[PDB]
Amino acid sequence: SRRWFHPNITGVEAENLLLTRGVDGSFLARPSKSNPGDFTLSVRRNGAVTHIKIQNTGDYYDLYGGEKFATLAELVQYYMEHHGQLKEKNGDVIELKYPLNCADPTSERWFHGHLSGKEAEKLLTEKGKHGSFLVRESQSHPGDFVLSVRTGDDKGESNDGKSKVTHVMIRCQELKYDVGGGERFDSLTDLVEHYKKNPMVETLGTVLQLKQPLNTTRINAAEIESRVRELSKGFWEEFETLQQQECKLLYSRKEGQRQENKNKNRYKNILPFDHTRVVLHDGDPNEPVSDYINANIIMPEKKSYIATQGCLQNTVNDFWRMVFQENSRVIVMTTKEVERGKSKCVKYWPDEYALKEYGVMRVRNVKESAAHDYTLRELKLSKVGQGNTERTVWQYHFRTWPDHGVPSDPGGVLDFLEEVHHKQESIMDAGPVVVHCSAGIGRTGTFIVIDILIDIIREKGVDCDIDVPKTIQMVRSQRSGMVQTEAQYRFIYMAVQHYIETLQRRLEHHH
Ligand SMILES: Clc1ccc(-c2cc[nH]n2)cc1
Repeated sequence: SRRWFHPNITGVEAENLLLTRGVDGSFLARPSKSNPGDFTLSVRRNGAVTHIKIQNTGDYYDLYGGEKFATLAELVQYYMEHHGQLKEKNGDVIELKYPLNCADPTSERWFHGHLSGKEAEKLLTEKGKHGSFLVRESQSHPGDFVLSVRTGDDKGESNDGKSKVTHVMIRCQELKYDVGGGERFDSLTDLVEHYKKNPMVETLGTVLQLKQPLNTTRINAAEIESRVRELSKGFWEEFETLQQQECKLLYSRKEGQRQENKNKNRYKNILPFDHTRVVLHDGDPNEPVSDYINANIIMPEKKSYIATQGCLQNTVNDFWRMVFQENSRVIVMTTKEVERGKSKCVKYWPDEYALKEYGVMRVRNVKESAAHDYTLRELKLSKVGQGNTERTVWQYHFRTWPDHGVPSDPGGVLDFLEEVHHKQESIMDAGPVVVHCSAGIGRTGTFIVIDILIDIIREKGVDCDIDVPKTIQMVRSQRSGMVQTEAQYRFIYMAVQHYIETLQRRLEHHH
């Protein structure tokens, strides 16, 4: 689980907790109160506490005096299975041995805090199904909580009486929680987990199975403006609830962790999941391992994507092997080659009108066209020795994304993605759209999620269901950490709103 993240704790509270309820090797992580994208790892050692800063401006989590990570949970797993790996400024070793668990329930999907019983019934009546549940505050008994559960036959329709809502009072007595007998638990989370595993039964047989929380994030796309107004007064709480679910996604990354593959990775701990990695065939027999690239297939769940990193000097040939094998006809690039004086994506294309060989692959730059926010390069890709393999690959290079943060208006991103979409759709049997640069998780995830959400509205028009955090979770299950920050999360909502709003202007302008 992810109980070592404390969403609402001050530095002084962090110290107190470690000193009175922890030991040497106890740790926790907390967000900074004022400056978002800043986090702190607090750790006890030698009877004192040290605080280690973690920064995220949109590309990765950067731990001072340590490494860069795709998620906070991947960071914690790495140092809990690797001792003496984290070092102080002095040079000494910092051990993360014992998570210090949080009781606060405000980031759990099942917690509704403020709710009443009839409101909860109508919610579960309308949006909920067999085994749907929530926890809420009591109105008769101050300090207590209530667990509310729908059960019965989902097959049924109409108001037949084949389903019901059951309410179970939860008492809180000196910092512990219980359902009126048996075991006393240290947090609501512990209590919910236990009765999720060991469901309560009623005197007459009904089993109160806790199968899934109630969904409160799905909206009709035409109501986007109302949700955004409401989240603006919010976006942080919804984001951090989504982040709590990242512990479910620690899938294996063994092929990336192999010796033979180590210097094919921009950052050594940001790696592709095994189950979705792009596998390269037809390699050099002599090369020991010719089948690896730091890239994943992203399938929405008819257009698919490949999310990948900026090339290294020694992976440019592999990048073109991938584009050729997968039959990709469109590449999206989300960084300048250089930002803040550091290399972000190596130049892997020829100058305009020039021609270059990259291993067995040949590329001609036919023509570049400059737009306000991007440059388009018309490339032709073929295998050396075989003329009939030539196909056009169109490269869309987004150039105006800010060095830190996100753009303050989404129009340029949306016009860009609309043009990428029409090109892709013009080409019979095109393979997946390649999206990259930097570590290939932050901007890359943001552009893919926006594209997925807009495509639904392109198909089904302005009245249809969208669910931003649920989409991000499904994409995060196919590459680590897709969408990095609160500001990117907000930006996604704003882009959908802008899209909906222009689409309604067609109808206004018509009448
Ligand atoms: Cl799959 C999923 C993950 C997270 C949420 C959520 C609900 C409130 N915030 N985030 C909803 C669905």
